Amino acid sequence: SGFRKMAFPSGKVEGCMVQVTCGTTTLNGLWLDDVVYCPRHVICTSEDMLNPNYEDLLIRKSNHNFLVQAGNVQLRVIGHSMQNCVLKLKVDTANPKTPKYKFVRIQPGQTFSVLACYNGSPSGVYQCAMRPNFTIKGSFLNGSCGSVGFNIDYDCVSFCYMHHMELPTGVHAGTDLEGNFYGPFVDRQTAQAAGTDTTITVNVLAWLYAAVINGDRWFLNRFTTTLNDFNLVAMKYNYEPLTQDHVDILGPLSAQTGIAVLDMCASLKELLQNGMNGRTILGSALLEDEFTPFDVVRQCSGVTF
Amino acid sequence: SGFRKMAFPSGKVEGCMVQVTCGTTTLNGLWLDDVVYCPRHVICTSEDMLNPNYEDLLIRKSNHNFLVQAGNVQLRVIGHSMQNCVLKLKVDTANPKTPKYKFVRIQPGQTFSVLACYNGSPSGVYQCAMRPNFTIKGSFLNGSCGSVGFNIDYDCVSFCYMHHMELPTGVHAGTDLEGNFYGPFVDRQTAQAAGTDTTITVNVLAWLYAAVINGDRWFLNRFTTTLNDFNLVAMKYNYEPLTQDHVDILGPLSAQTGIAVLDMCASLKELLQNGMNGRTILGSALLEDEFTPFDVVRQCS
Ligand SMILES: C[C@@H](C(=O)O)N(C)C(=O)OCc1ccccc1
Ligand SMILES: [Cl-]
Repeated sequence: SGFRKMAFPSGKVEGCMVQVTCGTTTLNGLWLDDVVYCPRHVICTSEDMLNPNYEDLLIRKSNHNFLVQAGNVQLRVIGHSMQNCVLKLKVDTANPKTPKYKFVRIQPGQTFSVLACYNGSPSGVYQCAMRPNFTIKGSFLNGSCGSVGFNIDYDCVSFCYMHHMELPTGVHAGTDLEGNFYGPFVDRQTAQAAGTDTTITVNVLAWLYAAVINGDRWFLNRFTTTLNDFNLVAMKYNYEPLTQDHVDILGPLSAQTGIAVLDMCASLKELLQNGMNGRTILGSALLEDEFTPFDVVRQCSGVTF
Repeated sequence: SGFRKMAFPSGKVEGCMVQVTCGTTTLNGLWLDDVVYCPRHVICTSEDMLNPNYEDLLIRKSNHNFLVQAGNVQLRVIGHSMQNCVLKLKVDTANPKTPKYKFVRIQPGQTFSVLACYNGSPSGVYQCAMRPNFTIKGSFLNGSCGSVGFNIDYDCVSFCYMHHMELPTGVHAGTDLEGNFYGPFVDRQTAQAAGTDTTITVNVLAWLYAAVINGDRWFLNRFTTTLNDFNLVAMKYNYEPLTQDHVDILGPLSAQTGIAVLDMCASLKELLQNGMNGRTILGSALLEDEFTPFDVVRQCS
């Protein structure tokens, strides 16, 4: 037993991380097959970032304007192109450590592991959720740009996130690996703020299932409810609406604990309207919403990669 | 900016994890150079759980009673010895993925990453502290024995923990990589319980310093305290005593924020008296005690 915020093992991604330098900007690249992926803003100066013309800035650049370093080894860039807000640098060598991977775009509410890197050196790994407002509550310092987020499904790495910027609230914004931003953000130095955030309902329920599986049971009760009834309380408390898709996804945890989702919803309705009355769940005084149902099944059944 | 429970990148440890089978028992081992380290309880049977005689069970094994698998490959055991509660199997192949490593025994309050493994394959990585009562609050299922805890400071992996068992309260006990248990525990299924657990006071102060560096000031107050009056209050909340060593260690966070260690102690006394009043600090509605002064400086600008 026990229940922790748990990241995927990061080894398959550590072997893909490189340093990319253009002018005075150094940040991180993802080296897969014979291509290095990084944020297009690497090619920008300070003056550029205010109103950047990336098309124009990039055609001006040549292959030797990009220094790609994998440890103490220089990669030769033999091509450079842009896809949305990601730069692709073709190199003369395929990464012999390239894992089985694909590029995936995640939905708000889904979780992933971030490998925080500096100058192409992996530094730390943590579990994040894509917030309903398309920010992540990350931990990033200067030089963390191009750090990536991923899941693992068997032996396949699904890359879902690349770090581009910090917002003035301390939350973080970035793209999928095809360069499409998550959320209404742009890669220019301008005034941007996250739409007010909301709580990921189906994840709070998954965490209450993890608590019950670990013998934290005090919050259970004789009551049940309906989606409509619950979603009226949910709307009121800035919780996401709970769909029938969400109730199906919790099916496993519902059956494996003999608590039906709407029975557990009855427990959540009461926690929002009353509080925890001085108590904790799994050593939190908050309702935790960064564990998906899959996360809870994986951690409590001992799934391996 | 941002503040997160952050583990070390697990790749250097992943390439060292193998599966060790003895009899019908399978758990994880750690393959470094030409040695595989694992909990010695792998050599117990169902009647040996309470009072195993390890020296007696071990002398009855040959090298070929040990099945060691590194992915698809079977390794060949050419030797076996016991050091305290750790079994060491000499194998004919050095691990080509062996990183720079050392073994270090940590003190209560220290943090490390755990690579939770099953059948020699990694499931996940998370951050832990050694509790003042020499347990860890891990996430471990049956088959996770031999999973290790580690720090990575500058390309070198310091192994500090190997998982041996779960106590009845659901907390975890294990050894250093020399096989010496943390705390008053033995590798026997005789009834054992941890001492009452306390909060790691120095770690709470480090985390309050991190909150200030990230632009939180709502919990600060105009008061200071003596070290003695602080300990008299804190202990009434099951807080660890704060020592002058603990004060010294917070020096750099004190310097970087311009808040004195004993001013921050006054803040903590007040937070204990009032709670958070529905507010949060760095995302938590509890006071977090699993970040060290060293972790806070490494993660903070
Ligand atoms: C560290 C450990 C030890 O004696 O090796 N220790 C101090 C300890 O009290 O472990 C519990 C125990 C020891 C002997 C008999 C029953 C239970
Ligand atoms: Cl230590």
